[PDB]
Amino acid sequence: GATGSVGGGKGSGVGISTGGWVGGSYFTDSYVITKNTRQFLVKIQNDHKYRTENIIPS
Amino acid sequence: GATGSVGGGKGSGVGISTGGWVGGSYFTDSYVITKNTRQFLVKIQNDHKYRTENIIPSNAGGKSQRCVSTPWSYFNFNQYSSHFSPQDWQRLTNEYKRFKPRKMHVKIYNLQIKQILSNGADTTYNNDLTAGVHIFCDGEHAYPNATHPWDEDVMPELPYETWYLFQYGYIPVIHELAEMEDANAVEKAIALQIPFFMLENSDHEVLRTGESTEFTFDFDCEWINNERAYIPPGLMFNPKVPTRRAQYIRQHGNTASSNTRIQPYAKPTSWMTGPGLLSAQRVGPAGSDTASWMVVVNPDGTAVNSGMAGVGSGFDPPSGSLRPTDLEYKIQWYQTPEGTNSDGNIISNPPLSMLRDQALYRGNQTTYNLCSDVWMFPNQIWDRYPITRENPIWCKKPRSDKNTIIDPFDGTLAMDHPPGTIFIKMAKIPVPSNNNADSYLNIYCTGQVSCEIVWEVERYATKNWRPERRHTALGLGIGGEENINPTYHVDKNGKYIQPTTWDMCYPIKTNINKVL
Amino acid sequence: NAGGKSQRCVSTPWSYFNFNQYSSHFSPQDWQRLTNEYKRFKPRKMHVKIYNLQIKQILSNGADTTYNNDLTAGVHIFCDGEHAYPNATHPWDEDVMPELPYETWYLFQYGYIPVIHELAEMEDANAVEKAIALQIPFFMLENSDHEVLRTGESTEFTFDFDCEWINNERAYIPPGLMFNPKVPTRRAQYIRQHGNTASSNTRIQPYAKPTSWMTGPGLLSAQRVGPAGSDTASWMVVVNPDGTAVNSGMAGVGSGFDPPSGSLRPTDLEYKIQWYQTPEGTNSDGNIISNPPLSMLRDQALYRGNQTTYNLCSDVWMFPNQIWDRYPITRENPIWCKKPRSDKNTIIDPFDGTLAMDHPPGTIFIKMAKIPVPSNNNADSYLNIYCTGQVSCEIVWEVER
Amino acid sequence: GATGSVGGGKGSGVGISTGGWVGGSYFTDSYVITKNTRQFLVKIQNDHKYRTENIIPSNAGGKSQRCVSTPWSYFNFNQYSSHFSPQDWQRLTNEYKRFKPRKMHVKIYNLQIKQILSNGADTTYNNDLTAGVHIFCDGEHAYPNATHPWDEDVMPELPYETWYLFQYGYIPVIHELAEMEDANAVEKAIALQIPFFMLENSDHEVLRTGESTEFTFDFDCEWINNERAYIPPGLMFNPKVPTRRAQYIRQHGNTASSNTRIQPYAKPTSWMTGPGLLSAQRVGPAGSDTASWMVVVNPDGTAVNSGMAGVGSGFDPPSGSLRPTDLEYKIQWYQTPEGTNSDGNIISNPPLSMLRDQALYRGNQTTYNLCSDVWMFPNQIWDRYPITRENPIWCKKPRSDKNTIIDPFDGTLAMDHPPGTIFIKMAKIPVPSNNNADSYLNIYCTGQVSCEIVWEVERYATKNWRPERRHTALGLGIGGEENINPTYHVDKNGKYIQPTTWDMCYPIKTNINKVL
Repeated sequence: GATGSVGGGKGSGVGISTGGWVGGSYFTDSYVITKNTRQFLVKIQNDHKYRTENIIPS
Repeated sequence: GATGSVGGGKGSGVGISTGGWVGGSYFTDSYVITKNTRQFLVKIQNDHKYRTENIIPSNAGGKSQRCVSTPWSYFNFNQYSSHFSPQDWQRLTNEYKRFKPRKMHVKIYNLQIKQILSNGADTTYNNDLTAGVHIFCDGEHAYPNATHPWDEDVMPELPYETWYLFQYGYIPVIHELAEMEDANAVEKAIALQIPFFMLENSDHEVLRTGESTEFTFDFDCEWINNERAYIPPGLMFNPKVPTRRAQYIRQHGNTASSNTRIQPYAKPTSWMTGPGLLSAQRVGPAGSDTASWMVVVNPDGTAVNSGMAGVGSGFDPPSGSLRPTDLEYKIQWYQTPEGTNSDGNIISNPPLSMLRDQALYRGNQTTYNLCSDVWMFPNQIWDRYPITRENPIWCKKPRSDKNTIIDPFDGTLAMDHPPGTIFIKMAKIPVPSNNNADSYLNIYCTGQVSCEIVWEVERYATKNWRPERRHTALGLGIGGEENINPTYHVDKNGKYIQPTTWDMCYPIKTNINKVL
Repeated sequence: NAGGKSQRCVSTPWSYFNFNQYSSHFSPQDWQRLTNEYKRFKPRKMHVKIYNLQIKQILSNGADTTYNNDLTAGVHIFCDGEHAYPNATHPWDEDVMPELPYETWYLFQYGYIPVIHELAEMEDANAVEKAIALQIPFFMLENSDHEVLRTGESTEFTFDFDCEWINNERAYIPPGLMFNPKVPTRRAQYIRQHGNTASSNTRIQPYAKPTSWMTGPGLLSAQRVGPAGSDTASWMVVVNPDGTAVNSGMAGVGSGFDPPSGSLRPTDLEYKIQWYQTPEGTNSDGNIISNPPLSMLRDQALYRGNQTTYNLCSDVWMFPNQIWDRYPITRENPIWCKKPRSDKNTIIDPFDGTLAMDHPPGTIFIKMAKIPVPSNNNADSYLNIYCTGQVSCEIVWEVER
Repeated sequence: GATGSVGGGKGSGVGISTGGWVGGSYFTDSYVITKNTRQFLVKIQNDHKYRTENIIPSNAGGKSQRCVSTPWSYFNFNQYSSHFSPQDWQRLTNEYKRFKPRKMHVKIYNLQIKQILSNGADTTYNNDLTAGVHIFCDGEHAYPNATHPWDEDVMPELPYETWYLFQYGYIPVIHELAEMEDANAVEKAIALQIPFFMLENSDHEVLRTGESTEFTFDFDCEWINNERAYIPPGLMFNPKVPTRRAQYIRQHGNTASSNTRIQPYAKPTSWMTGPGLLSAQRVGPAGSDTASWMVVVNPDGTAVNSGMAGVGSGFDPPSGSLRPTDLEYKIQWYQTPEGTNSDGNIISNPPLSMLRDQALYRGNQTTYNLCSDVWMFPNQIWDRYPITRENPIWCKKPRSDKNTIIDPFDGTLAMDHPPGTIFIKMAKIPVPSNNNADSYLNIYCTGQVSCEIVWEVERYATKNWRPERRHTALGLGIGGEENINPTYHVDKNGKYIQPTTWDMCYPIKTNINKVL
């Protein structure tokens, strides 16, 4: 941020973060920039397999 | 330290520390440096969500602020006891006639995020090495301010106490408007305009355990004056020198009209008493907001029937540089959060500076009567409130078009941009839930925070022949469990003994004389 | 059980290392070779390294106890080289660096005496005791900078001794015996007339030659007082600022001064330095009593002629032309002592044989990071952890054959 | 002064001043400078001749010193109140842990010799423009010393008081020898050896009214320590740490022999009580020389029947760093020359430093008994006598072959060469007399004397958390003719109010703590 300094090293590791939160918008005449960060969750889908099935209707 | 060598490598990692403990003060003629390190704890606030709720008041008739509560926590450095030991504060107020903060450096480092595992009654803790902590400084004051003077949970006075950050929150609305009685169009328009602030709307830094961050701030500040006046500005003249001025006395019933030369000891002054409001008196129960003078904003819609003790903020101390008539007009606080019922409270006293306890008296042509309200008037001269080590340092000065002289009556330095508040939050770590819900990993963060203030100081020189008042340990008291322990010491239970009087807190504008 | 004699201390969360003793730095082999082959030695430089650190969390599941590494936990390490704080160590203290290298060292808590407690007792209302109390200093080690180490970090310390020599040589004769018994002397003596012995003026005998060199100082007179539990020493060094009629049974008010004897021959076992070899030593089992080295500068006496016999005068104060030797030190003696800061002092020759210096090696203070855990109720609860590491001490000793 | 310009010419003359008034102090970190100017008066002493006479004693049995009195006068700068205001002394003892004198500069200037004309009851004064004044500094101490510590007529404490120099004189003999009872050969040999000193035996400078003189001196001094000990050296250890040491208790009648480990709170010390002599008691009437301990020199000839109270000098304070048992062992003085009968006297008190009031107790194997005489012994450690602003600064250390540690018990700095005394005398102006006689012109000299001391100082730094004792004006008293006037101030008659207690004089070794 303003006059901020991160003391994490340049080397990657388990205890080093790979980035930081970005957010907010910036308006000019010619362009607008939107910045958005989300925390996502990925879990196991479909029991690790491909299946071809008919969707049951109502 | 002296001839010390650390054998940790330059590369960052899980097993490398990101800094070391700093502590102590350093005194020079031009500046003083205070170094302070604390161990802090950050935990999950507000169940990871933003909420807007009314604060429930006490048994008193309901007076409620509506706040937005956030998942975020913040650091609050604003107080002198946090940056100065009682030793260092004594030396500051004895040896220097003025001081101000110059630059500030904050470092957050040696961070640990641990998962909280509940097996049962027993609780276990495991490092989450990949968990991040979100740290953000608002230097432009783009969000509402986190801190308010005289607030609790400020950086611990003693360096070995843990700091447990408070949840961040702000008041979006005037709640008497948010109540929305029946259908009122202006209250509807106030409500549709209520702002909402998420800290996620900006960029912040995410730190894992091997990372650290630093912050720097430059104060642009007016001086805090430590000198006292031994006479009023009305007394500076020579009583043996005659004056050219004449006075006229209107004829009373038993006293004839007369025109005479002013007495050499009676010489008139051009310098007015400072402003202050002595008139009003406190109202209502303790639970409700109660102050003699109530500052309100009513946009529309009300007949002001509300028992407006809660509608306004309340203004105290009202008195300024006037001598407080009652204890109600005095700044008083508690030394510890457990302070209650005039136990542990410290009441401010007159510094015995002649710019401080002031009055106007209005001649009714028989006697003199005290006129309570002294408004701002030309040629007024006064001194700022004498501040002890327990006072807050600064206040956020609100953005506005117009303002009068800025001299907060609690003694804080009011500025457009104070040091920006550092907001800290742990990463919000979801865990899968088969049922639809939001469940999160239960974690907490501990780290070290170091604050380094550079204070600009100036020594005094006097032509006074006689010795002057100084702060001494002999004005301190004894307390404890066995009642053998002096102030600012610890007892057999580890309890820190607290100053029981306002003098034990070593106020300014006591020791050092100035010639007007 | 003795009548209450109590010091008031400040106890700290900190621990310290104590290197002060010879058995810690010398094997019995190395000590033997030192004292056989060298006439003097002194410490020259000291190097300490703290490394291979492990912080482990202590987990109580139940009767069983498990240990897990905390990889991000730091340990706080601080050296006080300027002696800005009170000293951690005192000579002859226990829990010094283990004599044998394979024994674990378990650091003791640091603490200091802020007050004279007979003053801190504050009987009734006394103004001077009130003034003493308001002046009691308080020291936190957190008031300074210290280094924080995680498990992959290490630290090092260096110290240069400026020391006087420790002399290993003995005297085979007193300084009073150095002359030739067959050479006549020019000196004459006069004997006052006794009742049955006439006045006479005669030449001094060639074997009787007089000496210019005095017995060293020492205090033989006083005797120990009171029960074992109370502080008891023949000679009691006290400081009374004001306020007391000194009724206190001052055995506890003062520190007590022993050995008092200096280079005088101890009259009683009470005047001898004795210690125990192990912390389990009790009741004259495992105790070692110091003996005369059989050096002629060591067991000394004055006798005062009453013109019939000679009587031993117990107190020999400091006097010109006194000559003596320092207390003979074994491998179990402490090496140095902190010499207290003061305006004025006499000759510094501690009677226990330690080297007293303005700045000894600074004490290294060690503490684990204080790791809080959240508590829903308001309290202070901390993570239960401990640190193990390796500490290496390297002394360079200057010797002379 | 500030942007000031003197229009007096560079050439010296009757109408040109040889200097200007200097005053005030200047504080830095490394040094302090004191500047003092006084107006002095020199008049004719001893009728222009050297005389050797016995001093007449009081109603007490005759005890008499034989002195040589001289026509000369001298300046005496030795005291702190002369160079420091009460303000400056307070600041010195609060802000600095040690100080010593560094260099000294004296200037004698603006001299006026006036003839005293007696017409009758009226007395007139006329300038003698050609009259000289003789000024001499003895820097090598070739003559006997003029000054002795605690002497009166030292440079006035307040700068506006006139200084009236005292006649110089010295003791050539021990007078009990000079008495020469009957015929004694050794007393005859002592008498034939009595030295005689004229100041005229050396070179001195002669000044007329347009002349001035300057003197410089460099102190080589040990420090004066302002710090205090909060514990004895016997208490520095940890009461919870066990000790290896064992003790043996001899069997008493009802107490069996035992050999046990020393208690962790009982740990023995290697550090001895400082020396002092408590035994002796004062003797005889007040008029005679009376001290508990009497230092004499008897070369021969006497059976010492003389009531030797007068033969010796007397040694006090005898006590050193031992706690004084009686008031007889305490240093006490009077603030003014008019002080009498415990009115205006200040008695020294314990500084409450733990290196100061000390004792030995000797176990008799039942109780402890105080042994009065503590001689010099190895491993003794103590502090110097705490000095107030009224103490003399230095003492002349006598030339001798051998000496022990130099620690004068009054706190003065004893040195081989102190600042040399400046002797001043007017020219001896004869007038013709027809009858044979010696008649002289009656004249007196007034001038300005300025003394500038550079003091080397050092500030303190502490790790102590708590506030420390400081000297404050609130420890001062009120006095005067109307009893409304504080200490170190003047009353309506111009009388300067004096400290009535030893604390009001601000001793050292009180405020600043040191860790042993």
